[PDB]
Amino acid sequence: GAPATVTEQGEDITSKKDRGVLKIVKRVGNGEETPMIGDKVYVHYKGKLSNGKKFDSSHDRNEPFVFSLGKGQVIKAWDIGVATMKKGEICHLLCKPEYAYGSAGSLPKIPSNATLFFEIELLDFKG
Repeated sequence: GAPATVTEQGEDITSKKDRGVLKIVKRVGNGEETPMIGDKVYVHYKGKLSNGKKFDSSHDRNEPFVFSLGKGQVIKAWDIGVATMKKGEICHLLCKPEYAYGSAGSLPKIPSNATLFFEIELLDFKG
């Protein structure tokens, strides 16, 4: 499935090159610009545990997820991953626990030491 395909074929976009955040571009975005640190970014996402269990989607309530890029308002994997995206891009990200919810997890949805999969669409970004 999607998660396994990222495991086998995803690009390692961590600076440490520890396979903590693995990426596949699924739809190419617009031009060359990526968001700046501090930008307001608007995304749609579909989130699963690595075993395929859906835990959330912004589409269920048609409500884009909004955050300030690089501010730690989201899991490290999103600060890293979304910074690499162009407007209109869809990617798949696979996120080791060290770049997500670590040993604590986020119960009830996210167990301790969970690797998470996301399909993310970068809808827009603003200053």
